[PDB]
Amino acid sequence: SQIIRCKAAVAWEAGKPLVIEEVEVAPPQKHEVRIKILFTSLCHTDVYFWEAKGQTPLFPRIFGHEAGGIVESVGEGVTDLQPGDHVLPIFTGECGECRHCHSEESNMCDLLRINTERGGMIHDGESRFSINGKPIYHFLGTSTFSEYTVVHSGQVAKINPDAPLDKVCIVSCGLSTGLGATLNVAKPKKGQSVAIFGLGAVGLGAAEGARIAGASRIIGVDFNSKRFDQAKEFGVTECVNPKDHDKPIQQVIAEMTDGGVDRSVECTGSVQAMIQAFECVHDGWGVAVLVGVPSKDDAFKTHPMNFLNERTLKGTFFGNYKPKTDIPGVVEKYMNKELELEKFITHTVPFSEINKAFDYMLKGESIRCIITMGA
Amino acid sequence: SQIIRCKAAVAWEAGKPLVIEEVEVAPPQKHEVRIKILFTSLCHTDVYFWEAKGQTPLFPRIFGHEAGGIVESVGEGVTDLQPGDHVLPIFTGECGECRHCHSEESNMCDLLRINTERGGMIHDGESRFSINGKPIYHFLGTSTFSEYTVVHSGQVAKINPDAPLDKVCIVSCGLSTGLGATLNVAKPKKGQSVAIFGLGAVGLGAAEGARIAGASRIIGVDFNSKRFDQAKEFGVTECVNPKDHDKPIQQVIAEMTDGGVDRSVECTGSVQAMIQAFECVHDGWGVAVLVGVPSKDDAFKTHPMNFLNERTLKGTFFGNYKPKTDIPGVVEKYMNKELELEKFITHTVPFSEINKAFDYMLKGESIRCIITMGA
Ligand SMILES: [Zn+2]
Ligand SMILES: [Zn+2]
Ligand SMILES: [Zn+2]
Ligand SMILES: [Zn+2]
Repeated sequence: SQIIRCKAAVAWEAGKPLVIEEVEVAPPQKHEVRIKILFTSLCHTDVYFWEAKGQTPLFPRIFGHEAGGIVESVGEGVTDLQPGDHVLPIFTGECGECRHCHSEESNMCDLLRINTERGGMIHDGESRFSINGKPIYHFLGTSTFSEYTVVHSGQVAKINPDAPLDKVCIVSCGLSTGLGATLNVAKPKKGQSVAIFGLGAVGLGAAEGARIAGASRIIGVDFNSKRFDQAKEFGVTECVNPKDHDKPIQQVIAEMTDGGVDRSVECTGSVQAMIQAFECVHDGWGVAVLVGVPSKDDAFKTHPMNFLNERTLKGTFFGNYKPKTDIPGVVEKYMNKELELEKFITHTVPFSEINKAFDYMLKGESIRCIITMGA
Repeated sequence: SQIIRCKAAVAWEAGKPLVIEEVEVAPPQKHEVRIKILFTSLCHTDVYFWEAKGQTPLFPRIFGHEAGGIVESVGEGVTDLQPGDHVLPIFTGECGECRHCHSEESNMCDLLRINTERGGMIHDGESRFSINGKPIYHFLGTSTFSEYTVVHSGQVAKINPDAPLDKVCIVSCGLSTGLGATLNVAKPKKGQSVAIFGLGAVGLGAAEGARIAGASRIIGVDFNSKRFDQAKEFGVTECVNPKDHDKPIQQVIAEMTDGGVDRSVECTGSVQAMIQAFECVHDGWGVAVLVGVPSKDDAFKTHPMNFLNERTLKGTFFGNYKPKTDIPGVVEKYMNKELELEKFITHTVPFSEINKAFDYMLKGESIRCIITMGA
């Protein structure tokens, strides 16, 4: 295996438009695979680090972690993947042999769990991307905004080769995070009520999960009212904008539902929203689930009696899905027509116009925009 | 049915010794039962309201809610109890026909749930106790520090008539609160580790529950080191006094257990302890359970990532036991030799020396002191 010269969308500077560059992609080392990306999409997380909003900024960098592609080659020690396999790169991995992977409960692999600071590969700490002999840094070990990328095999989910990669690429992050938050963690029973804070891809995945679970009432909470109408296609039965009410939103929800919803799922990462999501569930049997990741360090706060009145608060990561074990199953759920993905896709652009996907997201116009390589 | 003249231990004034008085006990009204108390014990909750520490103080008052006795008569509409039945009064009830009672998850009856302010009966708002025509107020609808008391039937658990009332009287509050907090809510699997904050009756019930569940490691946390040795009889494998460590106790526990315990149970009601109990459980699969009731209004606070790292926080009330449905079953657990109650009993006094039970508790010398009527 040798070096590949291809196109990648490089971020040279925070908040500036990506530039299509010719980059060089080194061959995969031990336990790595090199993937030809066919379709990729944009997630709020790409945007957050591209703006360098909070974290330690790292540039130049190739973003992107939602994608579908085909294995071009594998490094030594790789046995579960071969050239030609259809795959989804995942931003967090499953080594399959650590304490967390062995557990039935957790998907937080000690080897391969999400790391937003890391710009190089595990094996040697180096980037496989370069331009004129200078490193272009990785993002989440996936960097899918490139015609070719290199990814640790534990972060590569082999899927059904008949599944259309331009649809199921969105399964690798946002949608599955919400879907699993509901189906694996909240676990609403048939007939129950659910409140969902946030109506982006995670929230709409959570709603979709509640619909699949047979929830009879699904209340969407978002500050942008223009997200409301489309939300009904995902099973949301009514939407509430906290701005239209003087009362705290948890009180509004509790009055709507004679004491509160049976389940809630907080998908925005706002701490105030976490607090509201917890307090809006019913006493006795209410269960709140946090999945949105916060940008601030503000503490979760609440009066202890809210708990002693028999509420439960659960946090989850990536919907408690195991990347390699479970995600292929999620693709099947779509193949077998339980899961409806098409409605998540509101836009499509060629790789050459990738910056448009940023525009659509920053304007709140899109759910997911599919970016198509080779055009 | 007519009026009974008997002895009761009356509190006339906050923090002052109880006085044995001759009181009059009116006959039971609709859905009420009148009980001859044979054995009763003291709980920290009696003491807290007797000192009038926080709540709205109400005097004169007859305290006591842990007891075993025999039904003397029943009011109209009572069908599940008859004179001669062996019973345990419970501080919180089960009407059996409200939304909370119908639920599989909750024991927070809409009709009969704990009320610490109420000095009279539900039916008419009046007390059945009097001295010289003046009311002596009820406590938790049980008031068991009297040779005879009147209690709503929903708060009266008929139990096995062969069970010794001078042992199983402690089953009606503290012990069962802890036992159930562990067995019904924490639900530790065989081999797991458990941290228990507080080594009073609730904590020792929680420990006993963890032992019964087959926990391999049970770590007791209490500020009073003299509670440690006796705790081993309850299954505690080691004890830790936060005062002997510079590090925060949740860090100490996490270092003892390679990341934290599998389960924790907070039994003191200290808010700081609730925070520590939550943070000391392991990421991925850790579950913390709050059951101790706070005396202050301080908020529970913690960094949200502690949740998103896949921790779970559960609050419970009375160990999630249904008073009438489950508590008789707990007595059987003792009859069938699964549950060991004798070790909870460290003292015994006659009703005439009831104030001694207060002394033993205030000196931290006792777990439970049995008070015996008729002497
Ligand atoms: Zn692993
Ligand atoms: Zn994402
Ligand atoms: Zn009820
Ligand atoms: Zn008590």
